[PDB]
Amino acid sequence: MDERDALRISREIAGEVRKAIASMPLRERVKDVGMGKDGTPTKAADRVAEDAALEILRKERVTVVTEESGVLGEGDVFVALDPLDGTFNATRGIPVYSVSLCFSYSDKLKDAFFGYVYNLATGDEYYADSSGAYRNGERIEVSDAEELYCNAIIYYPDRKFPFKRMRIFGSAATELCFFADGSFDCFLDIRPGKMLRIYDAAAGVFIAEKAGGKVTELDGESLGNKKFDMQERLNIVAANEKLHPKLLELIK
Amino acid sequence: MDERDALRISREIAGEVRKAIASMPLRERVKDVGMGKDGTPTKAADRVAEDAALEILRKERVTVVTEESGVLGEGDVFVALDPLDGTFNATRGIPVYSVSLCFSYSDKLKDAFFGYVYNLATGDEYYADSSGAYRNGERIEVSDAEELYCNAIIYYPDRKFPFKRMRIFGSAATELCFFADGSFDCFLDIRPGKMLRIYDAAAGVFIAEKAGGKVTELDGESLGNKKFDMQERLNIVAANEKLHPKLLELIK
Ligand SMILES: N[C@@H](CCC(=O)O)C(=O)O
Ligand SMILES: N[C@@H](CCC(=O)O)C(=O)O
Ligand SMILES: N[C@@H](CCC(=O)O)C(=O)O
Ligand SMILES: N[C@@H](CCC(=O)O)C(=O)O
Ligand SMILES: N[C@@H](CCC(=O)O)C(=O)O
Ligand SMILES: N[C@@H](CCC(=O)O)C(=O)O
Ligand SMILES: N[C@@H](CCC(=O)O)C(=O)O
Ligand SMILES: N[C@@H](CCC(=O)O)C(=O)O
Ligand SMILES: [Mg+2]
Ligand SMILES: [Mg+2]
Ligand SMILES: [Mg+2]
Ligand SMILES: [Mg+2]
Repeated sequence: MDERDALRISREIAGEVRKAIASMPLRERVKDVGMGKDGTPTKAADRVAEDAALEILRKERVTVVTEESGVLGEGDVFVALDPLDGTFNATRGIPVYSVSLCFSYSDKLKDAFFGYVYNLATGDEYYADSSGAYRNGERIEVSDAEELYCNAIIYYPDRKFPFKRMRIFGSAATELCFFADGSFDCFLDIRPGKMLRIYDAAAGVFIAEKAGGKVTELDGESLGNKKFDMQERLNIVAANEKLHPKLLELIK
Repeated sequence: MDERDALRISREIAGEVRKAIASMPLRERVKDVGMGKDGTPTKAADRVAEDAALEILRKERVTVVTEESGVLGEGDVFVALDPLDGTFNATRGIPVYSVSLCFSYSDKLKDAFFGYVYNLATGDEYYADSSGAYRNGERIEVSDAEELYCNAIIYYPDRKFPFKRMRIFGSAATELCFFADGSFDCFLDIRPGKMLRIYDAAAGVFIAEKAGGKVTELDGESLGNKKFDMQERLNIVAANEKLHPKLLELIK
């Protein structure tokens, strides 16, 4: 499988997940239907999105790591799949939720070759491959803001901060793309518990890096050894290379 | 003018503003075109939204208080208008931005008779009149959550808080409606500077109250005497009756 295959597969998944979610009324979406392998409830919306995505991925030689059903398959290409990132928004009809896919040539983030995030409510498509990062077919890149007085997505502000704006939209995959395309100057997830899972973050991280972003753990450490399994957890500090070290200093 | 008139006028305005914004590419939207009477830049998106709204409002016997052009007209019905609440989102193609209208029989919030917030990106329509609060023609009411461990919209978290989720979408008018319909359990704007202006908040406040919400200033004081002018500023604490006093204690 190469990056062109992955783009084709991701688009087919986006089309099916979008159709499955769009037809589901909110009351239906909101219902709990089971306990996910991640340890949080699976909503009906999560289940139909995942079934639609897995029906396509099952035909490929992959090992899938996905929120509700866990680790499936034995293939050599690993796929971190979030079939519905921003479930809370989706169940409320708040239009910021996405299907997220990151393809890697091993079970580690450093071997990623493709990242894809599709906003299921707006139809915005973000992806990245060896040729760069894209939003709806157009090349994107992170902003060049150098000052802490900037536009930040941050989980969570717990002290007085110097940002021009702080936002929290409820969908890390999409928000990492908001950072990738320069809509926001940085993305931080500095929650002490380390809450992000590999499938929440992997595609956005890859897309943001291809867009020129520096993206690391809390202390500036590489994300390369983050594993595609259910146990993996991440904090994230993401910004252009000039702003990034100022952020690291700020959160100390 | 009564609440039936206000609904008709608001829908006509929503239709025109929506069409004006939808046809405007993001690069165009993001351009500064002037200094607003509120003291912040008017974006091209703000100007076309306002021109479209004012063209309809000029035919009514109203005094309009609006962000970009300030106080206009001499009519006895006061209208707090935000042509485009969530301009930052609109210029980035983030689908949470609205036109907001609150009609009052005096220049004070306590005399409001109609509130209307229309999401310009999704077409969601919220309004409230003497018959209650509505989302897309269906009656709504605030949630019944009693615990601080709840889903909160908050400007801004600056300390450790006990919430289940914290969100900040960048559109107070819309977010107050997210609270009105029970999507979130509370809405707080506790920024020390007191940043909200009357046209940002008035419609969402009115809609949230008609939906059963208790909505007050920072110390529990009534919002009834808030003025429809450019100088007015607001902090907001909004929740159902049971949760509201716990929030007041929490932020002390
Ligand atoms: N296949 C998806 C999206 C693909 C694309 O963004 O071109 C759809 O038709 O909804
Ligand atoms: N995304 C919202 C509606 C907004 C839209 O699709 O334009 C929903 O949950 O359906
Ligand atoms: N805007 C998407 C559809 C999104 C949805 O229906 O939820 C498209 O072009 O197909
Ligand atoms: N003109 C706006 C843009 C906001 C921004 O890009 O941070 C301002 O700077 O207030
Ligand atoms: N605001 C009206 C119609 C406006 C429009 O369709 O653009 C409504 O939602 O019923
Ligand atoms: N809000 C995005 C698109 C979202 C949607 O179409 O639902 C925009 O400004 O155009
Ligand atoms: N979907 C909305 C339009 C949203 C937009 O044009 O931004 C409607 O019913 O007209
Ligand atoms: N089952 C979800 C629902 C979200 C909510 O109501 O806060 C949870 O408790 O996490
Ligand atoms: Mg789950
Ligand atoms: Mg998910
Ligand atoms: Mg302005
Ligand atoms: Mg405005």
